[PDB]
Parts: sequence; structure tokens; C-alpha cells
Amino acid sequence: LAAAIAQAL
Repeated sequence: LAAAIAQAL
């Protein structure tokens, strides 16, 4: 789920 952040930015 954390990779959502990575992708967002």
C-alpha cells in the first residue's frame, strides 16, 4: 500500500 505514496510523488 505504501508504494501509493511513492508513485504519487
